[PDB]
Amino acid sequence: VYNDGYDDDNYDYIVKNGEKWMDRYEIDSLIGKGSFGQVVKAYDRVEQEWVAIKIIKNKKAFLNQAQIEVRLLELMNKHDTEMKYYIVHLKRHFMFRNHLCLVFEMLSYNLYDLLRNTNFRGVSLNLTRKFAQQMCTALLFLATPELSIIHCDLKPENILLCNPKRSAIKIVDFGSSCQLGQRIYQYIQSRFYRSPEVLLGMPYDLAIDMWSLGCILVEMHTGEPLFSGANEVDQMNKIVEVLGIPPAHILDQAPKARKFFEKLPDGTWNLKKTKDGKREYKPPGTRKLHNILGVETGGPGGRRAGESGHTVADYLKFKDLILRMLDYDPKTRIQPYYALQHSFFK
Ligand SMILES: O=c1oc2cc(O)ccc2c2oc3cc(O)ccc3c12
Repeated sequence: VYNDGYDDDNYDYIVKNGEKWMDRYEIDSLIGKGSFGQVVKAYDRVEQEWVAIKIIKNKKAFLNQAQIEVRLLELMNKHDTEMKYYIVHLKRHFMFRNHLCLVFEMLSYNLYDLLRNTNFRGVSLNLTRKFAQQMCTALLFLATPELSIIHCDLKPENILLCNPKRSAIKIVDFGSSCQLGQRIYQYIQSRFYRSPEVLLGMPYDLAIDMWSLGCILVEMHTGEPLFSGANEVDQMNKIVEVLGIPPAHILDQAPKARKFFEKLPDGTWNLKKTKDGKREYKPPGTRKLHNILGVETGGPGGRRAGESGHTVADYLKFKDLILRMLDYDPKTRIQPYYALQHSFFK
């Protein structure tokens, strides 16, 4: 017996379809489970609409992190009001039977489900452009000085379609987010979307979300993760395959530089060599983004020959924006305001 019979043995509320809360919410179904707790679909009888309710684990560490999430969401909707910056809206939060509950607007499926529905052929570059433009606008809103919110977990699963037919999207799940002045975790971002500065144990800021976005946008058009590392060493090596060795002025400040790279006696950094006799990674910078996108060969799978918005010129603009987003240097990596001025969006 936990929490008078309402919790399982892992601090999760035992969800029962049809249960009514506070004469208002009718719990309909489980829609997701995570380390923070659970997310259920529920009908809000008072407002006559569906909602998604995040039920935080009945346990202090998860309660405290979600209390930060609530504060960040409340800060955001104090600066948004009209919900025009593609951020999920917190409708309400409350305690119910020793669980912090976060009520969000109901949304459609996430960008990974969309990819799986294309059987990982990817979506068109035109739809990728629309998603990119809305995400850069969302990041510009996060970069508002009073906010300065780092999401820290941008990935296709955390971007939801508003309606299954429309192209409008929203960023969800600020459960790991922090303001720039209040960073507290070091092992952050899901691995495929993790920035070099996080991999390198360096201090991080809002530029790490732009790195995730660049990775996300390529995957949305190709159907496959750009950097699908199985662990931290593999992830950096897949990054290096495409982008080359990071600038020396970065690695010379990098607490974990020697987890991946070696300094040669003459100051120039190289990769740590793979173990005798196993196939090497492709040499640094030789897995060209140019060929991943299929810039000159009809895009991914050669499927886009003659398609509008997929000319070589369009692919070259997209490639350029991606490389600006995948800059190793978080000071020079393109910023939301300037990504919005990029010719990819013209
Ligand atoms: O915040 C979230 O975190 C999650 C974490 C998971 O592991 C799975 C699903 C969710 C999830 O689905 C939603 C649907 C909405 O309409 C709004 C918010 C969310 C939301």
